[PDB]
Amino acid sequence: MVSEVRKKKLLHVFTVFFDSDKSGVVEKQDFELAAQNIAKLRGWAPGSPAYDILQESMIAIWLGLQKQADADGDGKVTQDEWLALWDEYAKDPAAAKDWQNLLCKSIFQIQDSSNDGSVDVNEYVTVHESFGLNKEESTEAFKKLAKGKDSISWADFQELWKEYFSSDDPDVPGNYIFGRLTC
Ligand SMILES: [Ca+2]
Ligand SMILES: [Ca+2]
Ligand SMILES: [Ca+2]
Repeated sequence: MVSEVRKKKLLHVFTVFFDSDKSGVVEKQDFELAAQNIAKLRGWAPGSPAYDILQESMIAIWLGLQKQADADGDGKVTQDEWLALWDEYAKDPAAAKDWQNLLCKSIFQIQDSSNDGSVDVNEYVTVHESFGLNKEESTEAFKKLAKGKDSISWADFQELWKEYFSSDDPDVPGNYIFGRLTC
């Protein structure tokens, strides 16, 4: 129902971008930590105005994730619960659209700290470094996304997002939106 190419991409997002604390299970505290880690690299003090926008944005991703995938209502999203959602969307892709669109927008919002509506290499790399990825490797992943440009527009980002979550092609540029892939 889900190709190994897409499984690899789904579990990379789960293990790197959702499970910040590496417990193996996704919980609200992972997204509080994610906001803390990004704010620390940006030099945004906790309780600062900029910090609370970032934390709110991160809590909004968590609640959308919890509503979609926490099937047993324990307040946690297992790796099996994440893959189980995507088996559901494989039968009814049309139902994925509202949530995917909100998640796409949230992820772009967290990266675009200048609010100019494009993601530059320092915006992209800084967020990747906060999630524990290699700087040089994220710099290379950015170069594969930006097609020669200094910035990724919102419009380019929505296309790259669709490829990352939908394409069974192991080598489309959208496969780089969450940096160099983990196996
Ligand atoms: Ca966790
Ligand atoms: Ca659960
Ligand atoms: Ca920007």
